[PDB]
Amino acid sequence: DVVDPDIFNRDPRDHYDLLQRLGGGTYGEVFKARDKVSGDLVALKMVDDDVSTLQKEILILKTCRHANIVAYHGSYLWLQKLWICMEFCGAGSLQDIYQVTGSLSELQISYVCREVLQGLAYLHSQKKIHRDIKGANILINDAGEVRLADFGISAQIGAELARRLEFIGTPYWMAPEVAAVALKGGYNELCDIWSLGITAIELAELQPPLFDVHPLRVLFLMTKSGYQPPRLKEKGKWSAAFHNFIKVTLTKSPKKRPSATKMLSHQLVSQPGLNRGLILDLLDKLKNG
Amino acid sequence: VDPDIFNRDPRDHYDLLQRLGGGTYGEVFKARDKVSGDLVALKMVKMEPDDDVSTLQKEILILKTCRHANIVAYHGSYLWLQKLWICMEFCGAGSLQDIYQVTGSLSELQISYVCREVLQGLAYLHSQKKIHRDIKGANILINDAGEVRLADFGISAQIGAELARRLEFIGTPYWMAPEVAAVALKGGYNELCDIWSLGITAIELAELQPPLFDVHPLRVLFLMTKSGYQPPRLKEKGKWSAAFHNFIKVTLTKSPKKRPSATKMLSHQLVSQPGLNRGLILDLLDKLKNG
Ligand SMILES: Nc1ncnc2c1ncn2[C@@H]1O[C@H](COP(=O)(O)OP(=O)(O)NP(=O)(O)O)[C@@H](O)[C@H]1O
Ligand SMILES: Nc1ncnc2c1ncn2[C@@H]1O[C@H](COP(=O)(O)OP(=O)(O)NP(=O)(O)O)[C@@H](O)[C@H]1O
Ligand SMILES: [Mg+2]
Ligand SMILES: [Mg+2]
Ligand SMILES: [Mg+2]
Repeated sequence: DVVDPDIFNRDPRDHYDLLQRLGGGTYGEVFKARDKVSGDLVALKMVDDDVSTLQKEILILKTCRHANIVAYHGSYLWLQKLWICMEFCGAGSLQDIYQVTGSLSELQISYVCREVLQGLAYLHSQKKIHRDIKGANILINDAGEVRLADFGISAQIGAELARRLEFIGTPYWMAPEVAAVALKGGYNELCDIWSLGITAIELAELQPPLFDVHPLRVLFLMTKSGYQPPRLKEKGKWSAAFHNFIKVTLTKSPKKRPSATKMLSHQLVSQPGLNRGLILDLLDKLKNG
Repeated sequence: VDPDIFNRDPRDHYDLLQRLGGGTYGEVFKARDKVSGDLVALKMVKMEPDDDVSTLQKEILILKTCRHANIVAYHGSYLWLQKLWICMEFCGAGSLQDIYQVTGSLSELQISYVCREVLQGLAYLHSQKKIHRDIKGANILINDAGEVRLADFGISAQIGAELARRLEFIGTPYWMAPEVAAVALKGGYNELCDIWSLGITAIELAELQPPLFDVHPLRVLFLMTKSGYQPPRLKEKGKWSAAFHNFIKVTLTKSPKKRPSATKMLSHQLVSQPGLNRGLILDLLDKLKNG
């Protein structure tokens, strides 16, 4: 693969002024930027590995045109950096937000869950897996819209699915669980359903479950026999519908965990009363009081 | 790779004799130590430039840090003209596959002794948090004394190198589904895959073929993944005791959740039998040189 034809071979700063760092992890920064001619605001993401495999994130975002997935504007290849130009979501991520406003209301969490689920149903119908669903990767814009973002790890999934079936060993002596991994990989899209369940707890309690425990310990625990799916800490603050939502999304067995589409029929996210005003309230609270 | 690898021609230390095998990516030679006269096996591996060396490091290192009788012994390594040479213990009878392709199917007692010795090797490995991942008759070597040695940690090395490499870049785990977490730590299975392969190997030793060997490989992969695939059984019910039938049944437990560990299997009736010794394989080797 060579760099996608639609990518711009120029310096993004020829088109945009950089105003502020919006964050980004250890390896790449996201900038609030402004179009030098239009005056329109965008977000520029500046994303060893491989150029042709790193750009998979661009392809994913570019081929997504759904109201619950962050909108793609364009991409640049300049010197030692790949840039993604996307819609600027003014309130940033849900994590950015709740770190200021505190825990979300149940109705607000319900609304986020519904919108994430719609994004996930879209993605999964295209045989895409997000693989990194969490507060920090769900963005809110000024119109109170909920947008999935950060398809870096998703790009690793998509890259494997475009390629043929390659093997390590011989099947006849393989254990059935070795066979499954070798064939289908160790997981599928239903892993996003679990992550959403954890995200809902995160929005409710400002931390994912077991956050204070060493990561490697958590990883070892999750792989033990008899791992207990997480629950909401305070049982009284939340409705039975919410407890049930958490319960089924956090179904241990991938074969019995409900799909995004099935989850969209769950009572918690089909509540009459779920509306964008819930998010506009959050944005007001973020703004002032 | 190894920090004690010899960057020199192995032929400075050994005279090469016969070819003993080799899949598609190299060869194995019987060799003689020019100083001591002792006989070894030299496994040669081709190092092509798009093959990241991390795999080959892992293999030697797995072999280097194993001290157990039922694991083929490691002596040293040579890097010469982009060829990796692994010097190891010479097992003059070759592999169980090499042997049964001449002698024919093994007796139940002979299979029991092999299983015990492998389970001793596997128990040790899993106590080193290592997985062979390639247990099969071609990878079980027999020396002239009738003793059993696990070998060929090539696949183990590959999977191992991949995992250590991916571990570094797997981020925070708190939002991961257990199945995602399982993949992160270890490719989505555990050491109990070795017990399954041994069970298959016992059937292979009994019938000269693994189950479904007449079925196309990709189809077998497919069929095994499908919910409702039923574990194999020995073809003939009457050639084998109930202890053997149960050994197969219990090692070939589909769920990696209820499949017995190595050490648990060592207490199984079939391998805890008195009368299990290298004499049983010496019998097989006798059969190999006459009738
Ligand atoms: N389009 C956007 N509009 C507004 N804020 C954004 C936008 N994209 C990202 N951000 C913010 O900047 C962060 C960038 O994270 P992300 O897009 O996941 O890139 P990343 O390199 O993968 N960082 P990481 O979270 O470590 O994976 C997000 O968590 C938000 O806080
Ligand atoms: N130490 C040894 N002593 C005697 N014969 C050996 C020894 N090591 C290997 N052999 C023989 O040579 C073969 C070498 O193959 P092996 O080392 O198992 O894997 P490989 O051929 O290098 N790759 P693969 O195709 O996956 O088996 C064995 O099956 C034996 O027949
Ligand atoms: Mg992120
Ligand atoms: Mg990311
Ligand atoms: Mg082999």
